[PDB]
Amino acid sequence: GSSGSSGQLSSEIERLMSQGYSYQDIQKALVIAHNNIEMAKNILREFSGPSSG
Amino acid sequence: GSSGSSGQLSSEIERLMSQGYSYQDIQKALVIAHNNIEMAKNILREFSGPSSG
Repeated sequence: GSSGSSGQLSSEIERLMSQGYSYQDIQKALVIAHNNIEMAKNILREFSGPSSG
Repeated sequence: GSSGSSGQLSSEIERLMSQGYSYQDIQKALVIAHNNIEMAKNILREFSGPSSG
């Protein structure tokens, strides 16, 4: 969903820490997503997120 | 490491079950990896695998 401004991804890594994901895992997700933050966020949200409830 | 042949992907879902990844985990990774089995295998290998050890 349209972030609006763009230029860096550093700001989104911080938003992910707020969710509870650790910096190591956030980077590993980005790595495996070929730097794609949108894609990497989906990974974290499905695996590192509550896969129940 | 190139597989050799192509025609199915289920052939790899079956191998991931052996590693201990659940049927759901395998699918969730494929969905987010845009059906890329290699990329999906990497997700499992850095998140569903031993983070430390």
